[PDB]
Amino acid sequence: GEDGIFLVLLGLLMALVSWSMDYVSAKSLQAYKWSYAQMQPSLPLQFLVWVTFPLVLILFSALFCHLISPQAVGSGIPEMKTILRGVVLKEYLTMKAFVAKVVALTAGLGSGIPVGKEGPFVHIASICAAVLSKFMSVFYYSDILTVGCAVGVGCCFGTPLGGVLFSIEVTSTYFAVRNYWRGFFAATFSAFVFRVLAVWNKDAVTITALFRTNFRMDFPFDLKELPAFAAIGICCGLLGAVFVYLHRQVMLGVRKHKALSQFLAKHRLLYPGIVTFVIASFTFPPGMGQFMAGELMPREAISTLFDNNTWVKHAGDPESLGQSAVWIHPRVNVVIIIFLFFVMKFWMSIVATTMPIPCGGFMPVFVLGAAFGRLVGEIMAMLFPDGILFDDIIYKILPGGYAVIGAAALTGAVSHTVSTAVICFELTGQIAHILPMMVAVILANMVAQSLQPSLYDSIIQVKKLPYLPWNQLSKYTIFVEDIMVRDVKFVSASYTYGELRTLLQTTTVKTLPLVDSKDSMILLGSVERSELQALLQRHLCPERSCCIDQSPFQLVEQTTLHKTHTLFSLLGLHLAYVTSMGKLRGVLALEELQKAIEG
Amino acid sequence: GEDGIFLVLLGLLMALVSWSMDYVSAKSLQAYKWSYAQMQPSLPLQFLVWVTFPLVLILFSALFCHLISPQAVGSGIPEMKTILRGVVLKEYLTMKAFVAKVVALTAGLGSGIPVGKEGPFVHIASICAAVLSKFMSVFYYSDILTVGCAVGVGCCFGTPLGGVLFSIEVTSTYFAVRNYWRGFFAATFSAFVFRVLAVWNKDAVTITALFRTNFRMDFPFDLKELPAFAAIGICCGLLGAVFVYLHRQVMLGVRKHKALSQFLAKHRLLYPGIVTFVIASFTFPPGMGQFMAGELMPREAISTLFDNNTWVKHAGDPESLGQSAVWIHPRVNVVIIIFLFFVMKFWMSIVATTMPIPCGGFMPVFVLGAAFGRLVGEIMAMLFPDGILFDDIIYKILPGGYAVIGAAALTGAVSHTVSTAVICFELTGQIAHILPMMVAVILANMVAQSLQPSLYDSIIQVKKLPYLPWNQLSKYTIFVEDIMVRDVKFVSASYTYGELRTLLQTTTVKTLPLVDSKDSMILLGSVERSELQALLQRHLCPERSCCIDQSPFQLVEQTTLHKTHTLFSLLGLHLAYVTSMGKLRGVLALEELQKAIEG
Repeated sequence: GEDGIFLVLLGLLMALVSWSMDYVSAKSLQAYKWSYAQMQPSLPLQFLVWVTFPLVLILFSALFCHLISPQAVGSGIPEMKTILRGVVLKEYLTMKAFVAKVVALTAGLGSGIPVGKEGPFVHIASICAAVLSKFMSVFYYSDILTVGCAVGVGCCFGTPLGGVLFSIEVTSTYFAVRNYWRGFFAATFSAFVFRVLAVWNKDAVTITALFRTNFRMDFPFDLKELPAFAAIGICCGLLGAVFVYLHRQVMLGVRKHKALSQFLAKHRLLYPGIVTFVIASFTFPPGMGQFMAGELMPREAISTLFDNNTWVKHAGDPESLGQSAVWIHPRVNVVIIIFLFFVMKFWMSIVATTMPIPCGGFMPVFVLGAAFGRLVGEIMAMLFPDGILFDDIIYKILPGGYAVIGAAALTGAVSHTVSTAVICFELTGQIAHILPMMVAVILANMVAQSLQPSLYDSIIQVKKLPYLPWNQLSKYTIFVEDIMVRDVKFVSASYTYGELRTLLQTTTVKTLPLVDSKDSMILLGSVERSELQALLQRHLCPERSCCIDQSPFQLVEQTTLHKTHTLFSLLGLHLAYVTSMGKLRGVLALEELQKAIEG
Repeated sequence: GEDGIFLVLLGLLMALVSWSMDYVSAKSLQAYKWSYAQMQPSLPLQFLVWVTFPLVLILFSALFCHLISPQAVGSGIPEMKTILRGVVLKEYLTMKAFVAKVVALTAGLGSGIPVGKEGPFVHIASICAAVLSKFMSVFYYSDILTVGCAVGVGCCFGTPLGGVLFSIEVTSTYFAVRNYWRGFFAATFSAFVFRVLAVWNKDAVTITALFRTNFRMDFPFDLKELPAFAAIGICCGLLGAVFVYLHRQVMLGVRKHKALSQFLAKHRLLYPGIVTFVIASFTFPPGMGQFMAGELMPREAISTLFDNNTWVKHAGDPESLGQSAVWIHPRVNVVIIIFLFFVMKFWMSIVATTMPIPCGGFMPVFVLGAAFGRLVGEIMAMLFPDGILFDDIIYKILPGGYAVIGAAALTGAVSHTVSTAVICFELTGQIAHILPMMVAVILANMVAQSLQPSLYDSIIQVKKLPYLPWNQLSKYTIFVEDIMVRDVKFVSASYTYGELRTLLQTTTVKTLPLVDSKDSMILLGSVERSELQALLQRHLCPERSCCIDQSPFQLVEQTTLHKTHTLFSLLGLHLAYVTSMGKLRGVLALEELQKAIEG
């Protein structure tokens, strides 16, 4: 209702910020290609501009990473999915980092270097959620986190129900359907504003999603190449697994040597730009885009992969097609150039997300999946040139559907979900290939689940962040006896005047255990300290409402750590007062469960 | 994995049963229309066959409702959403009722009377889930219920992600994402088999969903009729609310009078068939389908409503169109016939779901929504005959999109969800109108949420079933003091030989509280009775492993009933041992919370 009105201002602001950032990104990008073309074709000088614009934007982005942001480097979803699991970092929710991130992420987005988008966008979306929650409802924690995640991804791509599925499907154990309704209304209004604002200020005609991919939708697949879809499940998951593995292969290489550690403490600025430099050394179009089509910034690149005609048959013609004219070298077969494009983007993207940058883990993987898909689609077009017959209509296959289903499959495989297929068909604009892409997505997901861990789980493992995982293993003897803390603070109601002044002057924490007597030791309830301070001081001044809430839990003192973890998971709660016979004996905290489950 | 293999046999069987039932339904239906046409046009005799086939099939269905099924009359989802909230009815999960229902539901489906499909299909899906869970994993309760719900609706309509959203979005408070993954894999394989089996035995070409609705997808909406979409939100929700209200207006009329109660105990068979009779009295095409198009069985009827051309402009021509030729009376404007169709199906469908029949609450409502949508689409086509201009292309509007978005909207409004829009676009086959249908669905949902209760909540209210609801009301003084049961059974470990033989001969229940001493009164844990029986008897025979699990909960004796309800909700648990100082004092059961929250 009126919390819906809170949500509708949230989505309005979030869509204004997203349109702003990709608008300025696209304008900087067209200015880049524009001046690059229009100065002169000078093979020293076009090389000079091809180097000197992307490295200076990435240096600018990394400067904003360094100076203003003390902790927001490498931002994304896994730290906040650890936050909603409990490990709170309020200083990491600073508004000041917010503006410090986003424009650098615009510099990240405006670069021709492959970056993701969604991750730090989800982070700033949860930032705006928390700040507006501070600003409204004065004029529930993981609820605002969850809704911020939903609004962030649905405001990236205009994909509401993919937004809410990408919000639920990993970042929880249980989930309240209230927040489902909240985030679904939020995500649909954020998606709605993002597209109509386009048709307002700029040209957009009507409301296409982003990428109208005009397929024939008349005898689409058929069911003869369908086991080929089986291959594009399993193989993608295979290679996708390797991707995550190789990311660990460089993150350990990030922090294995004292030599580069010493030189990075010596000079932090040196590391990103230079390898940006060297991948630009393989990107320059009359250098290597003769074999790479290096004049493909990724958005229009993947729009060119969704071309609804066979490029091998159009390798037979010299026709000026659309942007797919970049996909012709006049001597080299185009399967080779697609293969080289795929493998070279593949090893560049891990290096791209390696550097100390706010990096989303979705977009270049999505590009790689589209690459592999149109690869196998074009070779199946070469494999069956004949097509089939139908009533006065010869129907040959077309590789655009293969491209979009593989671009679902492989990033779903890396990301360990199925909600990626949802935003995949929602950005493709037609839902012909819906059940085969769901099949292939789940095939790749179970292969990936079998082989290698998640992307973000490997990220928090390597970054060594406090987080409770589990792998369904309850062995013989795990008991909470080396763990509980026997330091107990205590308040009684039958404590009088001097004792209560002493409690003011000796204690500091936010809420306090109330018992009957310290000799009885039995925990009874809990009272906020500051309300007691209020009652004492605002009775002291006029000189010259006591409600008792109950402790919802109690820990039987031989509980196995799996079941203890399960208890805090299903309660969604932090701490444990460990008693026998009510008499308080120990205290178990969250970080000690992590230190326990180290083994 | 191999529980996935459990799931894949489940979905294979479920899709075989669904294809079987609608195959036989369609064959009986085409035989009905076939013999009806081909005997002769005799206005007494065609009236005779028009009566005598539907009432005899409905009598047959009601006979199967009566004799074999003792409790499965009026089956659907709200009893099982009460079961997964706790109120178990194992006798209502009888396999014998299963075959006793489905063929009568086939008789329900094969009738020309408007029935739903999904509800009892969900019920038999959860039946097959439970039975296969008994059969596999010898060769977790609400998990199998939830997955059965998902498989049931996704096996109805071939709509997997709509299946899992319709499984979650009402039938829970919290939800495990494990079951999300389970049911998503299950739902996609059930949807997958349903369509490929079509292309195997019968003709199907390739894999369309059901209803390819060929729209132009080129300048689709535009954003000038978009506030008209606002109307088709709110108005539908308005009228949809009235629908649920009028259902109560007849269900009380079901059980208000002792006269019809006496005559129904006198003769139960009389009630359904005769009103079937009288709505057939308004269905006969040269009687009233001259103004109704009564020769429209509902599936091809709604396919005819998704006609991508303006029937008012084709009221200008005498052209033999497709089945839409039934939409012409040569003297009466077709807006009038659509209006009369809508209002007459509207008051017939509540009477149709009234009778003691397994009735789904989705399909005729979906028909009514499509009716209202094409109504307003045709009058907007009459309102703007000109259309707009674009580059050498004059584009006029078309009412098929209005029909499909209203057919989302109104049944989403009745059903109190948003997942209905998902299965709506997934059966339409194109996703042009995706964000406006989401907007209109949520508009109608908040109007319906504002005005009138849910369909199924009104159903369980009137049928007076034990179920804990809540309406966010925690007043001044609600306390658990008139409620707890002070009858306590007790077991000690230091009880010896004669006492343990006495415990065998005096007690009966499945698991038992273990304490230290009955004088101490403190609850310590719980042990299964039958394992103790096993240890005693299978030690007694060789004459001539004692594990202690802990009680996870304890009730502070002044807990408010809202927070008690909240405790059992978030635990998902049944009972409460109510102690002070560990010493057991009372027992609180589930039905007493319902008897409490009566006020």
